[PDB]
Amino acid sequence: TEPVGSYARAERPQDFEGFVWRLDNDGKEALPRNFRTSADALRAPEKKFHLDAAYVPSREGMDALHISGSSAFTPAQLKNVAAKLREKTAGPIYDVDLRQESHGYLDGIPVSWYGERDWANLGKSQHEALADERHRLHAALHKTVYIAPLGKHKLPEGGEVRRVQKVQTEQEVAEAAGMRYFRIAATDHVWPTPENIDRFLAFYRTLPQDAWLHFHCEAGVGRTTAFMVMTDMLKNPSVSLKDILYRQHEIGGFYYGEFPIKTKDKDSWKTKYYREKIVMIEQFYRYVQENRADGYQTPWSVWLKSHPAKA
Repeated sequence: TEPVGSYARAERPQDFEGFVWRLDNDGKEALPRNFRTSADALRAPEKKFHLDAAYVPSREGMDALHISGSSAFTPAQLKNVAAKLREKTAGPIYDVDLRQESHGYLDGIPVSWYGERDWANLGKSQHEALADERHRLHAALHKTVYIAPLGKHKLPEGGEVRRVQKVQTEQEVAEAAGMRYFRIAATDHVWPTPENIDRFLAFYRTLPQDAWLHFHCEAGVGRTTAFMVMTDMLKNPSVSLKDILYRQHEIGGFYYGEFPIKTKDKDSWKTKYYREKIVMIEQFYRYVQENRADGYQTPWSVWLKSHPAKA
């Protein structure tokens, strides 16, 4: 049995092998889905979270946060994102890729290698995960591929088949958009790992004071809000858990505080990861508070080890 913060280690990777090239985006809209900025207005909280619609959260720090989120995108969409952001900042803009799934671009069509629940790379090390990705992205060249969108049973639905003539890496699409690139291989519906967060902490500490971080995952909800929240915590350790949590939800992200977890029969397996996320995000706030003074010297992983959370 796993200790809270590590429930995912109990799953069997061999049971979620990639099987299809998922279409990550149709490139129909000029912008990717769920695009938002810390420079945006708060909106009423969504019902599903049962929050207090009359509580006005604090904005201390938001203006200097220089953070944003979004779903996967097409090469064109990335340029439109980079253009909206160049209107709000002048510093270096970072495309912060949070996907452990192997994704890239086939003929410019953004795709990811999809296994049930999106765990085709479950258990792999970041190095391994990126090794799988270079490899099958190269193997797609000059070959016939079936790429498609998932309907709802999360199984393919239409799509198209073509012979691949161009193959690209997310990093290369970013460099074409004028953005810098940084990858943190995080598994899809779970609390990021100690490895993931240690890696984000080290990169965060070397950032130019004026860097702008653009986070994105597959749909741009869970993993991206998780990192947007830790960057909020990390950079405004002064403001309360409540405000940060209400804050990141009211500009279009997920609510990471406790709420009543409701799932479809198909998704019952998600419940524990929703509860585990609630516990770890408060433990991370606790870590921000107890090392903020110190030199965030001690990495999250060494601290987590001697300050375990409880379920």
